[PDB]
Amino acid sequence: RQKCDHWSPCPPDTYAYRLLSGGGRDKYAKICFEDEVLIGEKTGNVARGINIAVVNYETGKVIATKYFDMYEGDNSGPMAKFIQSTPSKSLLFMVTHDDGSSKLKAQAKDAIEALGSKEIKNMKFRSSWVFVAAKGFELPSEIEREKINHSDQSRNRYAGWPAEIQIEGCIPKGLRDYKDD
Repeated sequence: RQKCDHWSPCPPDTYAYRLLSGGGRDKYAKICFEDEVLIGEKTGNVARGINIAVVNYETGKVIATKYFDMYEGDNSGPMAKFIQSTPSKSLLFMVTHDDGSSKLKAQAKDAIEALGSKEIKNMKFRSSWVFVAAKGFELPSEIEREKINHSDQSRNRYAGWPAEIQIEGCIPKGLRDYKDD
């Protein structure tokens, strides 16, 4: 058994992550980091909307976990502010549960796209979405960092919702190390 129940073991000096979007209304989104559930049913901190876990890249410390309902309220503005306020050398993990698109506004999409999102622009009602971002450094090109799955009547795993999606990988811890010569 590997950290985050990974298919294969992570190489040494790497962070293990596993992101899971919600699957309809009964299967909840989950964010696993280094074998610890940051957001999920288990920690009682997952809800409808975009669920964000923020980790200090330098220390591996969880700095913030917060969800933003995109179906009720006006949480697009607060979400954009929350993202922009994250410190440099941070990892951001974003997963949808149920819906993350209904009231998703341009300012929030611009904040997520500025982090490297190629799919937030394509968000539609009830689309499942998972995303890994680095603030103040570049993630290695080979890790799976993003996935989207749109609601489609002919493919929907649940009556009214698309299938849940997952991403997993290993992030090297030494991308910003102060090296010798």
